[PDB]
Amino acid sequence: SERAYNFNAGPAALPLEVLERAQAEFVDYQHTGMSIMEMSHRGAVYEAVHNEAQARLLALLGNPTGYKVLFIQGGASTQFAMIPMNFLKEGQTANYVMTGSWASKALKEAKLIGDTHVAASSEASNYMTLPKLQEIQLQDNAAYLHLTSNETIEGAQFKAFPDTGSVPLIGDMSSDILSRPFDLNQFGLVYAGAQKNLGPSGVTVVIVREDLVAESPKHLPTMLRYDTYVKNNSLYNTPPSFGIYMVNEVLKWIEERGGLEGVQQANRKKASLIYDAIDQSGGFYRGCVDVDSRSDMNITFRLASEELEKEFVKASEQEGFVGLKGHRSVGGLRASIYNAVPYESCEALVQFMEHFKRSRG
Amino acid sequence: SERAYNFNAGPAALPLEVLERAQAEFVDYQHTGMSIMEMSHRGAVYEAVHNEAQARLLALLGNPTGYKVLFIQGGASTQFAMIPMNFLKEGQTANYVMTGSWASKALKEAKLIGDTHVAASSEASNYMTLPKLQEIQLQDNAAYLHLTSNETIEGAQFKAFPDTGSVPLIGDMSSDILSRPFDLNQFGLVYAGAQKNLGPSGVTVVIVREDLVAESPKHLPTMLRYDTYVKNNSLYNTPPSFGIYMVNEVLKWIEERGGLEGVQQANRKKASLIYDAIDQSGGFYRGCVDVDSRSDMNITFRLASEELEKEFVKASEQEGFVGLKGHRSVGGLRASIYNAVPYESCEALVQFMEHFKRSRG
Ligand SMILES: *Cc1c(COP(=O)(O)O)cnc(C)c1O
Ligand SMILES: *Cc1c(COP(=O)(O)O)cnc(C)c1O
Repeated sequence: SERAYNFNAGPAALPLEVLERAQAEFVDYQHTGMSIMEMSHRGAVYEAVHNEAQARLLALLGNPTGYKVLFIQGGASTQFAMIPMNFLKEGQTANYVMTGSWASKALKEAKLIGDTHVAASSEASNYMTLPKLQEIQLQDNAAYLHLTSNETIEGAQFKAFPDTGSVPLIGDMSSDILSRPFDLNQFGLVYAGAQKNLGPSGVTVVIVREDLVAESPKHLPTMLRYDTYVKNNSLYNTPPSFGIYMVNEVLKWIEERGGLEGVQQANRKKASLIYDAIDQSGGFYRGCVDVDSRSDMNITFRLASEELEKEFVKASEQEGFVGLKGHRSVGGLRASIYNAVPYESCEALVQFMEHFKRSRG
Repeated sequence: SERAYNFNAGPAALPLEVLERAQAEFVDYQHTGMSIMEMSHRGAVYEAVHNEAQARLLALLGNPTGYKVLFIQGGASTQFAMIPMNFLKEGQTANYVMTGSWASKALKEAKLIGDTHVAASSEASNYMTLPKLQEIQLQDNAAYLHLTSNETIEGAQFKAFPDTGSVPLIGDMSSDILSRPFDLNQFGLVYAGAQKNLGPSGVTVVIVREDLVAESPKHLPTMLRYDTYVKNNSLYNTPPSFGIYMVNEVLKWIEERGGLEGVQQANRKKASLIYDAIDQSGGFYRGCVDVDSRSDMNITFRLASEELEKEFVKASEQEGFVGLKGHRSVGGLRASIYNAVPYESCEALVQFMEHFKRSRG
């Protein structure tokens, strides 16, 4: 107890041990006589954690070469504008894969900057079925192909990504980054707000292939050019010091879990338990996406009626559950089971779901 | 001991009691079963601290009306571009008061957006003498007048601000905000990176007069429009949750210190002690600014030679002092004595300075 069953979608759950280690040295970090947040960002102590965070990330990815890890403020949302601002040139078109609410918000910002094109869309099936890699139509003058790896709101997640050739593949991985191993070489730029699966909100991780950002558009404000972060190791202005420190702590933890392949099989156990609960409910619980498009990060499901779903939420909160209330725009229920969400919280959810069913039947 | 004499210029010193209170509830906040950083930004618990922070700030300012407190990411640097992007229209000119390095960086971004004009400059005296309010020449087509209240690097600070009439006065208060009371009604927009005098880095506080940002330029990306923050209470996308929580803790503390008028007389004691040390040194220590332009936040001084200054830094570090190394571009030494820097750290600095002088004479 005193540790709620947290299924929040973002901000979300952080490992208990990383919170404790952070609490232990919160006031006095490594007997330096000060907190990590009272130290200069150009000092030897912070720069060490700053650079180690970047090194641990790539190592977890299998040590790809030719990529830079940048730490930028503004959330994944600011990246919605920064991406077309840096890569969308005149004569070209920003190609987007439409799979849900976040893909839709990414495209909206792009139009403010230049010409856009919908490469594939799953809107015809209400975003219940992800577009197949074959259905993705790329243009000859495409600046890049942007996709949302995991649709946090609708509960859909790509199992594989397409080969875009010379055209840079860009992916919003806010809700599933570092939850499963993938080939970074397929991407030109990968981004993620840290608050979903890496811990603290206030920092956005951007892994960019060096040759794409060597030279940024001169007309852009200094803070919106990628080369400002590259040439300055994300230290041009004061960085989100504490957040980066916490990101490094979560990375150490992922390694303790057996790296990406370890957290993957663990997250795969948590997901199959909850989906099993849904599939063996004889219709009481209904999945919001086609089985093949199912996400292991965000599980969306519904009940027979709107009132029944209202009863579910209330009952779950009275029993310690937090965040099951499905997103306003979609409705229903959503169990967000990121890396740090324990298998026990899922076990508890499956029992609650079984009891609730029987008390309503 | 185990608490170094921290004179860092930013990130900087935070009150020991605020660090301890924050450490106490770091893992379990108010017996909710989770940390403040694992909770939803739309939930009742975070929204309460989020809004209370805004209420405490205005209250400390004497409760001015018609102003909104916004929490934006990107640091004071992003505001360098966001300001002309939102207020510099065609036909108008962005007027700047040039007083040092930060005023100079603010102006540089502005030119990328539109027409600019130097309203007054202290460059002729090497930024040692602030321009007098009378010397400030405003244009008829001025969009606003921007000034840097405290020049963190050179050590100059305005004692009073000008009456700009219909023209909005905008001020960068990163290094002196909430260190002394002022009439907010004189300004249209005031901004400050929090890491200098309000605590944690990762959040920028913007206090804007409501009538100036009711409607932002439609062409701008969503995250760079002020009305996105106003209409959404800075909750359009995930905010710097933990940082805002820490900002609220520092505000409670400032109140315990007797509000703005209390921290002012305290900061005034710390400054006169150090300046006294400089003025009664018979030339060994030399102030970098004219007495009337002296800052109570950042004290810049020099020694007879470059080698002597190198010896000062080394000796001070071996004795527990952090951050006295003057900024690279200016050289010399800088004692940053923000709100949270104890009178004792200043007492210790004055003794060190006296001993060092005698060991070199
Ligand atoms: C959380 C999320 C975002 C928005 O992140 P913010 O930091 O709130 O801007 C964007 N895209 C996806 C896929 C997300 O999950
Ligand atoms: C610290 C400071 C800045 C820059 O703040 P960042 O958060 O590093 O962008 C700008 N102006 C002044 C006056 C400052 O003191």
